[PDB]
Amino acid sequence: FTLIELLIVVAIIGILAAIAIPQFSAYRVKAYNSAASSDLRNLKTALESAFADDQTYPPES
Repeated sequence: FTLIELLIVVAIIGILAAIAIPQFSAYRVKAYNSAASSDLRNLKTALESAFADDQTYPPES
């Protein structure tokens, strides 16, 4: 019933949200980009190792 309860609830949740939205938006972004980059790295380096691809190229081309 007191405005003190409302002030505290809006304060604590105000901090929780203000950090959560950017931190979590950029988290799902960096997870998309971590998995995306590592997909293009891990499968390509495996292809170059399995077929021994570097054999047909000069040192640091």
